[PDB]
Order: sequence, then structure tokens, then C-alpha cells
Amino acid sequence: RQWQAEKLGEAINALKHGKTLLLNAKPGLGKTVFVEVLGMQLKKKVLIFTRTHSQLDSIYKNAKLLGLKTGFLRANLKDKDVIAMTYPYLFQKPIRNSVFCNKDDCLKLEDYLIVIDEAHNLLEADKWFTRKISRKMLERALKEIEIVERLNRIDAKKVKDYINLLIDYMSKLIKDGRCHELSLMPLPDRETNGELIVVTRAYLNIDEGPVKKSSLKSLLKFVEMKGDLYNCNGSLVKVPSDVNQLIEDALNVKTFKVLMSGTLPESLTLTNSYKIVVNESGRGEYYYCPNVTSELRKRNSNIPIYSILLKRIYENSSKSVLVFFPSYEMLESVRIHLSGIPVIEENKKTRHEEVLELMKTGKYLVMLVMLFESLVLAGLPYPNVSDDMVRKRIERLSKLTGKDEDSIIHDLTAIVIKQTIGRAFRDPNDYVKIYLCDSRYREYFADLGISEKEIKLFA
Repeated sequence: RQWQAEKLGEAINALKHGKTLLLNAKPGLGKTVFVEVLGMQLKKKVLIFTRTHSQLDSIYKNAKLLGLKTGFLRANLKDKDVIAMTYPYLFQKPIRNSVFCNKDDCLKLEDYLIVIDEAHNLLEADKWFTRKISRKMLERALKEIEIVERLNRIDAKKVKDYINLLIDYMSKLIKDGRCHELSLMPLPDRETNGELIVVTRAYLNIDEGPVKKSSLKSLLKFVEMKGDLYNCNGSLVKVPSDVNQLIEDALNVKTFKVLMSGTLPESLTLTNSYKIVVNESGRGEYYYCPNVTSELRKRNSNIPIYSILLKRIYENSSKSVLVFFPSYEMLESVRIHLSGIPVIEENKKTRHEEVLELMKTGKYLVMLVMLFESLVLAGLPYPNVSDDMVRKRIERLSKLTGKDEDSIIHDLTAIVIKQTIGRAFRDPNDYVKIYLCDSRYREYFADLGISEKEIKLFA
């Protein structure tokens, strides 16, 4: 709140002059309160789009204590000072058009300062528009056909045969950890497509719920959709390839727009943008483990080193220790070698509420995936580049930004490092011990705002 007042005129003038504002402010800086002051100064109501319903609560608890009338998600919202919604409400054309229509009783986007919170999530926005076909969905579709054949009583022989042909095709797909790009798949011929439309529409007139699920309909949508096609663990997945356009179209509104994050990534690119970086960001004691790595091809061979380091960190601490792994697979592979050390996992039986209660009453090694003395990054959250969908994302961002793919990978990794460290300390007065336990963390020292003089060595 030194930065709140000093950066306001810059932000106002950026927005008055037609720029889309990009705002970087580490967690705890109070991004939400600034954009809240921002709205009041521009004479617009505020409309914040966020990822999760949890963040929607945070917005409500802050607007209220500014004396602002607030709402979450149209006669109720119309008179509110601040409205909060989830991303689909802006970014899914059909959902956006139902809420922000042209008619009288519609909210108009032009009446708001629009905020995209946690805007780093836009890097993975290709996931939002993906569609999937699974074996189970196709078997489910075959029941829906049987129902229509046994009720409406018609012949959907061509559709059933196509589905069974698709089932056989999918049974031959290699089922490993990841997505594999595909050049094509068997699709319905013209007659079969005709029947599919018909049997789908009849089943839907059988669903006596208004907004109602159907696997035939999901099959139809998938078939009609344009996208890059993948085998992802034996399911077929289609990803539209125009996500960059989709993002700009959703933001194509004649009003003030802000995108913000505590890890605003270099690879987040918007037309006619202006970035403000709040550098006010507390007192981290940093260690570096130069002789260990979670690098995929070497990970197995490093498991014993991780297990020994973690036990050495647990014993020499007095409070509980947070440990973050790049994957659950890795977490578990290390966990089985920590016998004799008390261990807490999250979703494994335990709710966050329970974690904290145990922490106050004892010293635990808390193991998580990407109070307490120290936080350990047990490996680097490097993207799975052998996954073709992740790879396509990296290519897409490289092309948009004109940055090389190594620099995109770097950005994607740095986001996750920073968001993980940000979960730890959101109060300047925190004296958190950070263990950067992967040799590759040396490429990220500068991103973390830590000098190589300050860094201790741990082995």
C-alpha cells in the first residue's frame, strides 16, 4: 500500500488512453484492493473473472470491507459495485452471450472495468475448449441409443455400428502417461451422421431435465468440432487451435480491461497492452541443492538422494516442513523411503483443515504436489515436453510471442515455482526457509530476486 497510491495514476492513464493493463503483484500485495480503487476512480462498476469459486469468496470479503455492494455468479447484480464470476462467463462464447446479451435485462460488459484475475491461467486456456471421447462415454451412448430404440422405436443400426467401430479403434490406442497427436480418426459417413443427429435429438427429448447431459450429444459435438486431435491415455481429445484469437475475441469490448496476477508471465501477450510491475515484493533464507535433480530421465536414480536430503531437513528443523514435488508419482516414490518420519499428504484421506490442526500439535513432513519453518521444492516443475498437447502449447506461445521455446518453457516453469513459493509466505514479516532442491534452480535465481551471494549450498 505504498505501491497502491504511487502506481494509480499510471494505471488510470494507461486505461484512459485505451491500453489493456497488465498488472504484476505478488500474492499479499493486495491486487484486488487496487483494482477496486481503480474501478471507483474510473466511474465503472467492477467485474472480476476468476478461476475458482474459492477466489470468488476472497473478492466478496474485500469489497464488503470497502463498503462496496458485491455479488457472485441479473436483477440482483445490476445495482452492485463489484461483480465476481468464473472464466467461462467471459471466455465461453455461448455462456457469455447468455449472461451479456443485447436485450434489456442483460448485463452489458461495456458498463464494467473488466478484471481477469490470476491471468497466468490464460497460458493454458487451450484446455478450456477441449472435448474428450472415452470408451465409457461411448458405452454410455449405446445405452442412450437402446433407450430410444426401445421407446421411440427407430433403427439406429448405422450409429451403433459406427460407435462399435470407434470403440475397437480406441482399444488399440497406446495407453501411457500422456497425449499423443493423431492425424485422423474414423468418423461417421453421411448417413450415419444423419442418424446420429436424429437419435441424439430424440434422446434429448427423452431427458426430462432442462439442462441435461447426453453422451450421444457429446459424441456429436466432438465429431463436428474443429481441433487438433490427440490420444490422451486411450481417450480421444480434440483441442481447438485458435485459442489466441478466442482470448482476444472475448476481450474485444469497448471498455477498460485489466489482467492481473502475482506471477504475470512474460509469455502472456495481449494486443495494445501496457504492463505495470509492482516490485514492492520478504526475507527468504534460500538454500540450493546442486547435486540432485528431478529431471525426468534421471528422476528414478535421484530418489535416494531426495529421501536422504528430506530426512536431513526434517530432523534439523524444529517445526513442520512443507515439501513440494512436480508430480504425485514422484511424491509417492520418495514417501516409501521416509519410514520413521511422520508424513501428511493432502487428498490422501486428509482435508486441509486437518493438516493445520496436526501442524500446531507436532512436527510433520507435509508432502504436496506442484505453522512451518521451511518449504522444500523437491525438484523443478518443468513442463512435460514429451506430451504432445503440452508441446503444442509451447509452440503456440512461441509463435504468438516471437520468443524461443526454451524461453517459453522457462516462463511456464517460473510461474509454478513462484506460485508455490507464494503459497508459503504472503506476509512481509515471514522468515521462511526455502530449499531449492534441483540443480536446475540456478537458471531461476534471477527470476526469484535472489543473489547468488545469499544462496546457501545443501548436500
